[PDB]
Amino acid sequence: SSQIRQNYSTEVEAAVNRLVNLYLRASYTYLSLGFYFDRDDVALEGVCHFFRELAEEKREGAERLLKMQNQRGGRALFQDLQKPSQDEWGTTPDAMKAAIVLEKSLNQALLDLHALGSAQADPHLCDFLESHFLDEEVKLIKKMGDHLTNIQRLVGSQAGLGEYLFERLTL
Amino acid sequence: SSQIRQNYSTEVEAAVNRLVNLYLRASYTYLSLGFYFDRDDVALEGVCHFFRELAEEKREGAERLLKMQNQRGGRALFQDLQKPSQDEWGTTPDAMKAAIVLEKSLNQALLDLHALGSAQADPHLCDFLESHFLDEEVKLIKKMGDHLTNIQRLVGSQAGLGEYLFERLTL
Amino acid sequence: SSQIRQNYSTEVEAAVNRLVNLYLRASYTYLSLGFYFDRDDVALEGVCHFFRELAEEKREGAERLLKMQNQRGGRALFQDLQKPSQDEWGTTPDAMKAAIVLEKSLNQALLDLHALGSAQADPHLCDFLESHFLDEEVKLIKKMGDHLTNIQRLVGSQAGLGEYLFERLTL
Amino acid sequence: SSQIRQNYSTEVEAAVNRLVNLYLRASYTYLSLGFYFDRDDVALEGVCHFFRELAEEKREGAERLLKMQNQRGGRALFQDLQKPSQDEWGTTPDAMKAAIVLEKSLNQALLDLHALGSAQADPHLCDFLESHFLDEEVKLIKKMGDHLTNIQRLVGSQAGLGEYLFERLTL
Amino acid sequence: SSQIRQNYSTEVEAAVNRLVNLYLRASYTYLSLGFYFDRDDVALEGVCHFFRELAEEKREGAERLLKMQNQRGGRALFQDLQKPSQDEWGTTPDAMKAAIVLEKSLNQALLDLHALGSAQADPHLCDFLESHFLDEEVKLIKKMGDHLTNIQRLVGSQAGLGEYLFERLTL
Amino acid sequence: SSQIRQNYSTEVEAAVNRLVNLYLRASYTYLSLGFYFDRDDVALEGVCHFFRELAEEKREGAERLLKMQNQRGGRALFQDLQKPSQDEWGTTPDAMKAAIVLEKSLNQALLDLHALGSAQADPHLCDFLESHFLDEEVKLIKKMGDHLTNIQRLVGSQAGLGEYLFERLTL
Repeated sequence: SSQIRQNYSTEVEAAVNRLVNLYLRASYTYLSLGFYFDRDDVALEGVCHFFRELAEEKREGAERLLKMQNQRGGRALFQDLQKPSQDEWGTTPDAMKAAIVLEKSLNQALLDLHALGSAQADPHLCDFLESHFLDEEVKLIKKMGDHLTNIQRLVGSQAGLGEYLFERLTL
Repeated sequence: SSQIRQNYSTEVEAAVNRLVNLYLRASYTYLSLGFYFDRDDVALEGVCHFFRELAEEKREGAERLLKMQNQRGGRALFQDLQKPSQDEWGTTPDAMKAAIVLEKSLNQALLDLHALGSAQADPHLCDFLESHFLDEEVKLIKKMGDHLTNIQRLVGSQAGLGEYLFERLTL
Repeated sequence: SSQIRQNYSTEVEAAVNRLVNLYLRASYTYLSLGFYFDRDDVALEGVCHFFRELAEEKREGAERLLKMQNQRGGRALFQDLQKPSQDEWGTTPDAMKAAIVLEKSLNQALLDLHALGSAQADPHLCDFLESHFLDEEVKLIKKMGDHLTNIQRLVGSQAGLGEYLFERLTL
Repeated sequence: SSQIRQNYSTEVEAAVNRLVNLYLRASYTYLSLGFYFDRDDVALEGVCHFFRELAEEKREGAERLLKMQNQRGGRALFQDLQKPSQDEWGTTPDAMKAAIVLEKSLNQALLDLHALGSAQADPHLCDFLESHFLDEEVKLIKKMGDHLTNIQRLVGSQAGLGEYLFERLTL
Repeated sequence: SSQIRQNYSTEVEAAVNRLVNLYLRASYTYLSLGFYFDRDDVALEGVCHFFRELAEEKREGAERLLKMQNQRGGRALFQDLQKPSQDEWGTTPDAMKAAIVLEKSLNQALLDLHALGSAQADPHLCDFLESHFLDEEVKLIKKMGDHLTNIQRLVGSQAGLGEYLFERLTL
Repeated sequence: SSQIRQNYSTEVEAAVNRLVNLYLRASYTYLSLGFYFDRDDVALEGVCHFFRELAEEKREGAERLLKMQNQRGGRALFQDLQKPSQDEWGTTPDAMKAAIVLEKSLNQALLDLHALGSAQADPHLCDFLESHFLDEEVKLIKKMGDHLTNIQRLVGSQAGLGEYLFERLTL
């Protein structure tokens, strides 16, 4: 794909492969979060669906990056996908906190790649990230922050009851 | 606009300009209330929307007054709009209380203008206020009183939980 | 909102609050322009509507900035809104000139904020301004320049007649 | 989930987790196959789509297994996902051969799990595999065998031309 | 148009005029490619249409640049349009290669203009190019690379036959 | 294309290539006229659109000639396209006069080609020109003459006002 490649550095090509791995890892983590909340002894369907939807969103992000890698003439390379950091995810506020930490990590990775593209004068890359990822992240993180505030306000009053109310009336 | 002006005193013309300023100040206050409840660390969307809707209603009131000023041949004159009295608005009951205080202030201003128009035998003014403002205020104040009673009943039981329930099930 | 805030400088947060104030001031100015042209002794309905529509557009810009401030985890802070620079706005060309001066001032403010965001490596901010504001301004300024040329061409021939024709056939 | 678990052995629970890992690994492999054929220097869109569709099918299989794990009261546990066995996948017949090897491996895993469930008198497990997986595999393997025969017949005549014809007229 | 011009350098204004010339030259080249493939002794209608469609796309790009030149207050200036580099365009792979060379030249010109706008802190220009041109080019170049790979694979097997198949089944 | 060519002289083939160049030059001129009237300091949208529509009509004429060249078995050959005769086009009557001069030049070229075809007993050529070009030109020139008369009548009364009225009420 040296035939189409233009203004696409090796540094960016590698960073894009790393970012694909991070998005796939995030999707895997959300798959685990979703099925945890689907357990009969956890049983919060709104939370299960929230995280399962996010697994799909992160996979879609990876696929968009891969499509872009090929559009630019870079070579997609896949690495092992490490398993999620936990096997069990605690309460709703525990899970939402872990999700915010995860999204901030992806966001920082996006910002770092943007900074690299800017240094290398790669405006297509910079536009691609801004158009498809940066605002998606900002909106998602705001939503999770809103959720966490509501969950914390609820479980501060009464833990079990608050978790049920949030799952029923928000999610 | 001396060409159309009839039975429209300078006192009423000035009072109408003052009232426009008060309605615009009220709209600004509601804009601030709305965005406060939109913060990720407050996060009560029903409350945000309630106040944002009221910002629009107050602006519309100002515009109606301005249209009327011109219909009567008076000259619209604008003054600085002072910023809202608070930067942060506390809890839902705090905000609803501030809103009731605000509306009673507008209502008193409307009543004072009505009394002026009555003293000056300006029935068009008196009809205009009765038809477009006085009942709107009475209905709004009743609604906010109903809200405050419900919020107080809820937060008296359990603060955080009560605020969430009200935002979800009333607003 | 330290819980969601990431890569969002205090300098940008403050500049966004200042920009909200500028957009609200612009909206207020357009409200005054609109009602001036609605006076029975000015009476150019197309001009009144043109400026009233712009009052709405500027308010919407402010609201978008406020939404963004919260999305990023900054704190919206409101200041007094100074009244418009004039109480009376002269002829159509006078008003259109004042409008172009106003828009160039907002545009420069947008460019200054963009430069700040670029210096601080805040690509979300830069994208936000480019996507929602920069082109809107360029298009609006071009439209007002087209208008001013047409108005000037018309009032150069015959003042009163030219103003009427422009209001009727362009606006 | 000891509260719902009945006739569900630890051996089957573990084997189901292993099978989830195998289906996710297969999905990952198909993702890599799909993006390989999407490269500008490979450029067989029908082949890209064939494998991308299979990535989705394998992920869906994993999700069904996970849903079943929870339905039975077992605990879903995730392991690292090893990267695909190749970074580049050769020609269409090379890729289809690798795909048949992959599917036979999944099929054997399904048969082994079925044999385990049969030995443990777990008819729900046995029915689940028969209803959702065993025939899906048989049909898919038959389709890939049909494909490979056609591809081999074509590239035996003329390699490049044959690959293009197959991608255009079959896929 | 000194009346609307703001933050728009003479360097960018001139570069935009040069870019218009390049897009018009590209459109002219594609017109020639299209009519070459329409000759009764070449006779590849899918190839004719592919290039005629691109002539239209390049002309549209020029028109968008011209519209933008005026929106910014610059002065559109036209230069002679040099004729295409060839009178006859060889085989399908010859033509597709020439097309890729042409598009890479336009792309480099776009990147050079973007770099200029970035150096001059002209974010409207940079956004304009990113939004309307940079990705269009990346997508087009990827498509042409995919085409060239397929054509080369086909004519490597059997020249005449391969050209016919590609025109029929891809274009 | 000696395989299809019949009764098609080298003189006509060359003249057709020259005519294509003239139509493309005319289209380029109209592109320049259109964007001139789109400038913020000229700003006559009806005039801009009138000339932009004519740019399209002339390009379409060129394309029809090229299609015909190939239908007859001649070889399309392209030459440089000289830039338009002016960078700035004055007032509406100035531009309409230049347009009439341009169209009369194309018309004379069409008549000269018709005379050549008649001398060479090429009835297909003669029919082609009569059916697709000669009446189109006569109708267009009549329309431009009608326009010029109206514009001249208007600007004779009052220049600026007259130009605005014509753009608004005719174009």
